[PDB]
Amino acid sequence: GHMIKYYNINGQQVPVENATLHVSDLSILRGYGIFDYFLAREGHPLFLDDYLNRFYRSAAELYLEIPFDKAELRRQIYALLQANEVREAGIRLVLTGGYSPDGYTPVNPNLLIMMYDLPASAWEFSAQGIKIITHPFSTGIRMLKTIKERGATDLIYVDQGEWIRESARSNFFLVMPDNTIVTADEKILWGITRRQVIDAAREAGYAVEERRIHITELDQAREAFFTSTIKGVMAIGQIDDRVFGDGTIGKVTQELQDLFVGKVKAYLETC
Amino acid sequence: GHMIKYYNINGQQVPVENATLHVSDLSILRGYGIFDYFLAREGHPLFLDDYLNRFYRSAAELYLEIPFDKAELRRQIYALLQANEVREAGIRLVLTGGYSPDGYTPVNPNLLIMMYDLPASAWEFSAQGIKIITHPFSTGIRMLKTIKERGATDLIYVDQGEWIRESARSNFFLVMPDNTIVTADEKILWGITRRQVIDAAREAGYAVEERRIHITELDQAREAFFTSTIKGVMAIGQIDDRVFGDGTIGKVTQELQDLFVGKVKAYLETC
Ligand SMILES: Cc1ncc(COP(=O)(O)O)c(/C=N/Nc2ccccc2)c1O
Ligand SMILES: Cc1ncc(COP(=O)(O)O)c(/C=N/Nc2ccccc2)c1O
Repeated sequence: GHMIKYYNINGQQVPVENATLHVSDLSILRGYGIFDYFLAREGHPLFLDDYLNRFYRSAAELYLEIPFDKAELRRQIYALLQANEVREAGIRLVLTGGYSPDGYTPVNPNLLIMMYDLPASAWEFSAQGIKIITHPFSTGIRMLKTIKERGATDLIYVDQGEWIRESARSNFFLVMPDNTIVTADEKILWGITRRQVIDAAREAGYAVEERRIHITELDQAREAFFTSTIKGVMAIGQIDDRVFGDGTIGKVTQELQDLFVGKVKAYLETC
Repeated sequence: GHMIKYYNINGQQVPVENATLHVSDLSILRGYGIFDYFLAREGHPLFLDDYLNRFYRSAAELYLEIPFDKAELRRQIYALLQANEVREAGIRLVLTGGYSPDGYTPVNPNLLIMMYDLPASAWEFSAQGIKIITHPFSTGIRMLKTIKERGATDLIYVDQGEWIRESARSNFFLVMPDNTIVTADEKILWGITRRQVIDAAREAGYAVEERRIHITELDQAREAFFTSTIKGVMAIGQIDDRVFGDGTIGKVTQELQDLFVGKVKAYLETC
């Protein structure tokens, strides 16, 4: 793996061993802050402008002012890849509520850029679908316990015992026997992987329905998968007691996995 | 005011100027953590055992292990009051998700004890009730904006357009014309001030109903008030367009304010 030498705090490259915040930061005291996370390959953060747009939208929703414009943040991110001498990386952006003279009032958010090594494994996909559970409904990390204990590696939620509700971590998709792709709607552009995969499905001539999913629809679907930054397209083989196909990646899920890699390749060709 | 010289990080008294966490702390990266906040007067944290019990319960709910038992944490808190040479103080306890070798897995929570000066003003109460709004339903600090903009200093929530829902920051009480005190129920002991004030009301021979409050009940109440650690008993003079009495503290709210001071005096007599 790779020694990461530097993070970035408020536009200054800081050796990892000195990368600290004073405990008056409102993320420490009150968990007030936003983040984004994205990959880089061949020295380029993937779909970067979409991630940065999401990051600036998240900040404005919390009334936190990012201390640099998008072009400047983009420069800092590329400057940090070059300083750490990595071509493949995970990049975390953090905007805290910042240092507050009174432990409550945001007065100046703190901006962190952190960097991680990816194993070659990060870019590979399993033919074996994962096993998840449904669950009525901090919440997300708390839930790791219940999850591992039940022999699942993730979950989706049911609402009023009726409606599938996505976790924070992933977008959830069904493929119906007629090859209709079904996924929850969005008010504004949140899922970056979700967007590239819906685009790839429609370009391939698949029907994509963006709508509420009823619990009964898990029993009608041929395939189930997640999208996320880290997973890309990840096949779900089992939901509670429901096996999808033989538990291995479905036909459309496999096609969308390959088309997503195509979207990442096409993105990198424009860099 | 008072120079605070020291905080406590993981059982070590640290000069405030050196009190920092490495950015791998999961409170910085993911807002994963708990806290408690309480006052001290005459060199004693108020109702300390109830606050510590709440703190240990909050931690166990997030599967975070506090590195010291209750007696040891209590010692650290008194040792910090003595090191800062303060008799009147605000004390914040923070337990973060801690430093994680992979930015996701809690591996060792970090414990912070921070200390603040109280103005003599912190112990005084206003005869003038505050002005709040109702509102359908991070959320809490985000809401300061809407609040100040509407000429309110706080809010309570309405659920399904039907039921009063308390904010995180305060417990909400009505006093009906027959002097029935009404407040939302609790599953386990959360509000410390709430508990002392309900105890004081019942000892005085008032009826206290712990139950769901319907929106229509704001129109039937003679008085409205908040309890919290910082506010003690705080009169609410106006909710949206509803003035309570002439906007000044009601009879029962004033009696409960005096009885709460009595509970604090009695507590300090046992120290
Ligand atoms: C540009 C690019 N080129 C090839 C592969 C596959 O190399 P091969 O076809 O020889 O195995 C990937 C995989 N991404 N996988 C991925 C991307 C984002 C998130 C998760 C997985 C890629 O991103
Ligand atoms: C022990 C004790 N003794 C007196 C006063 C009042 O002094 P006087 O009656 O002469 O004005 C207070 C006020 N607490 N107020 C308070 C306590 C907790 C939270 C908020 C307010 C007190 O806590």
